[PDB]
Amino acid sequence: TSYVGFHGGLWRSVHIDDLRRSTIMASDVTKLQNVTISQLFKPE
Repeated sequence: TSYVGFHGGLWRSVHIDDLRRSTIMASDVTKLQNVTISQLFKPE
């Protein structure tokens, strides 16, 4: 909160929460919002 933000001019403000890609969690949080924890383990 103590960081000044949306500088204009020749700058664009985008927010990347983690720089490194994770091969563990899927990168779409809504798919995780559909299912519950028991439904993560459903086999083929």
